[PDB]
Amino acid sequence: PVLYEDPPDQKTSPSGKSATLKICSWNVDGLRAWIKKKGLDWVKEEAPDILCLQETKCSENKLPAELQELPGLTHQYWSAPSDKEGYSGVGLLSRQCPLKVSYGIGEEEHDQEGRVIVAEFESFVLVTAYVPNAGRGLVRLEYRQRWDEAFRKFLKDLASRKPLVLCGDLNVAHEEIDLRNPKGNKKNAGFTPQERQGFGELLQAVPLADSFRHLYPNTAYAYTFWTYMMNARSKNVGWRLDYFLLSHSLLPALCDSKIRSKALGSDHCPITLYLAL
Amino acid sequence: PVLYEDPPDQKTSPSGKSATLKICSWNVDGLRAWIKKKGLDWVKEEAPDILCLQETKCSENKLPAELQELPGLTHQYWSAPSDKEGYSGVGLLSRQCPLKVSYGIGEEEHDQEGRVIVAEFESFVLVTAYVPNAGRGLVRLEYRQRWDEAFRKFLKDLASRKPLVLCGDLNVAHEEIDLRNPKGNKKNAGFTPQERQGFGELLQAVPLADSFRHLYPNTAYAYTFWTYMMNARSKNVGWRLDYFLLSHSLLPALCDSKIRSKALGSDHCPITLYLAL
DNA sequence: GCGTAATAC
DNA sequence: GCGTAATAC
Repeated sequence: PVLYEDPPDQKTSPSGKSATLKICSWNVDGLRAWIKKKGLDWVKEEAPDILCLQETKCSENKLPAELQELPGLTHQYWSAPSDKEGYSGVGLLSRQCPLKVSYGIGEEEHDQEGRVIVAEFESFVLVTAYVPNAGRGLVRLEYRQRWDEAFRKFLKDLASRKPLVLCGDLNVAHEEIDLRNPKGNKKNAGFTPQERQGFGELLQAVPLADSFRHLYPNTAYAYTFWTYMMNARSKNVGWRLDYFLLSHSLLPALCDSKIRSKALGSDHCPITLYLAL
Repeated sequence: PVLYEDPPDQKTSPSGKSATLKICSWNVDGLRAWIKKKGLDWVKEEAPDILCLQETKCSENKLPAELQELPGLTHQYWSAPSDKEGYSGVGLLSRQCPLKVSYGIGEEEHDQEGRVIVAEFESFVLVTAYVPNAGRGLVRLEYRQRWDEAFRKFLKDLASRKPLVLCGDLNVAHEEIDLRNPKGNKKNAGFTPQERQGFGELLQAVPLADSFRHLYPNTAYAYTFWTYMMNARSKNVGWRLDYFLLSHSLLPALCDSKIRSKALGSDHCPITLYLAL
């Protein structure tokens, strides 16, 4: 059906400033099978300054050896669930050394599934996240609302002291333009009133801006996730669940927020952010 | 390799008393696939007064309709994990109505996985259990030891007021005769020193007697579980993990403790107990 | 429900 | 590790 071709990368700030930092985020949905699907040859080409991975499904002991073979991303940090083995998990790889690296959001109820790494750098503080899925039948919908409130107060406090960049799978399509089939999904995980109101309260509270919508407020059919079933990806029946939210003070540095719709290895695709620090 | 033919059923007490009650236990390892594997036609033939199922892997909402089509086992009771969906789970079906039915062992740490049903009858109190597996690599070995102590104090208190029958997957081979390959499994879940000492402390504390060993103290190669891998069952490379433990006062009623080595539908086989109440 | 990656045992 | 039954998403 309908198509989307991501525009060419703009590497120049609105004030003419050239791009310094290139961040990349990707929900790999199985880091080991992603590695097996030649996913790591792709990021070697993208050459990002920072790499954020979500849904690694891989305890820190089982990490493949080819991760230690990325000559430009040697500082690697991982978070994993306390108990469950092939579930959730996030990772943050960096070309430069972070000043401080912290894990989780400071409330033990939400820190048992390895969902958040916080990497503080010189000019800003990066946060990569993998928000809990409300799940089919919406069993975790009530829990998800408790998470969103505590995650918002956690982010609001970080931005209080330093410019903030949130990134990763946020497991919500903000608006009707952010998914292919809006009407039939008002009662499904990812496009419920409560999840969408929560994303809205996030932008308003810390505060943050959706990078992609700030540069392309009216671009439709631009998705980051496609269900493996029903040939969803070949038909571009997708969802935009992967984001880059910036502090308002960082918008003069924003050069481009990209969506690599063609990169394989996962039921998500990578997203890239160009900043000028 | 070596073989085992379960002897014919003895339905007469040592004191000449005839059999009243016929209990049956079976770790079905997937109640729905077990039903699909014609497992329920088997128990219709066995015609037991009570049926105990372990590792149902089936929440109470997803129970098949053919369970309500057992005309001789209409009183059905189920336990399931609080959160995990296709994991653990035990069930107790009965021809007669129990006086009281309780769930779990009275300590919330061990009651979140649906492992114990307690059914009090007129002459005795039946308990069916599915003991936590220490797991490959023995991650739950320390937890398993905490369970065994609390499960023993729970059983010791039940037998304090009524004769007791424990049954189900106890996830331990007591002695070297209770598994095919004793030497190579001293460091594996099911035949560790700690698990075996725990089973021993159980028999001594409440107290209880292994029905099968009381009637066949020297019968080897008699297993209830066979790994699905390595063609373990066709080679009788097995483990005796499924038991019937009685209060000492009930031994004059014991007629026979059986092992149906030939019944399919699971990587465990059913066990049957004949009592004369 | 259906595709895929990981599980416990 | 390998067979099988169930998972989350």
